[PDB]
Amino acid sequence: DEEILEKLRSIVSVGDPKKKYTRFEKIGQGASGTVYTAMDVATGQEVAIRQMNLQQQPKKELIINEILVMRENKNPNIVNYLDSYLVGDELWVVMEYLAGGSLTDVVTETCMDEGQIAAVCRECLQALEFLHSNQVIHRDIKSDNILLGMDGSVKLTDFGFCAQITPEQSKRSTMVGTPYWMAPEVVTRKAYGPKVDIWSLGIMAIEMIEGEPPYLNENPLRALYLIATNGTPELQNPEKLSAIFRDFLNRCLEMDVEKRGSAKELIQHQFLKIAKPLSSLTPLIAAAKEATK
Repeated sequence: DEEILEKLRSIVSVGDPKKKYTRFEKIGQGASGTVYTAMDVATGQEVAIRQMNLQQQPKKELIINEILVMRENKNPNIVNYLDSYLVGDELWVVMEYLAGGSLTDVVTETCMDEGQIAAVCRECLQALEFLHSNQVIHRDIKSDNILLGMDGSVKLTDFGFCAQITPEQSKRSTMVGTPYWMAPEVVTRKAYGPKVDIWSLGIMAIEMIEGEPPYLNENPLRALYLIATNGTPELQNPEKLSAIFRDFLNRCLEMDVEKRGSAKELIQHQFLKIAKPLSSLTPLIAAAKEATK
């Protein structure tokens, strides 16, 4: 634990963060830590700050991994990691703040059209292709981890479950993902690769169509069994979708991992070419935000 502290203390910026931030509002208080929105004194930028008491963090290596991965894998489609501070055993992680909530708010409060869905899928695939090319698997892709700007910008977040692979050890076996969004091979085999993120993107697409991932109202243990034994999930109203969207979904949700599209391949898919401008999402984001408070 002392070593963890020393490692963290090499990573963080020096001193106390309060020099820097004005106007803390508490928007969250989980097991993960307490989350504030705040304002950067120098830049005027609005930030989201996570405060953690390290005494009560069970798996601190995960936090170090999260910061190190985020630091070295900056991308326009990933929520920007800005800075970190350590004051005694109080750790602060500073992230950029996106004022448009999450995709979850949008899919549960509004109805996306295919052009809007294509835009979101494209932006997510941009993040995934970058990560995968860098040998990083996110492992917990789902609408809650897709954050939005008021302008329609789409960004991936939460690297607390991510994995770094290598040519020597190119597959992982740990089950860390949220069950409704897990690829079947995670439970059926003891090895999976980057394409688990592609499956999860497909489930997210289903969220955007139907408002929920398949089996949501089943016990998570049961959903995992159902995922593994049913395979590619079935839509309620397939006929209502365009042929090209159905094809895109089939490619994300292929049971055979070798046949499932890779992010690089999917970026070329013609479904993404129907994407509306990202600002088309702004009215949905506003409506969802109002609905949620």
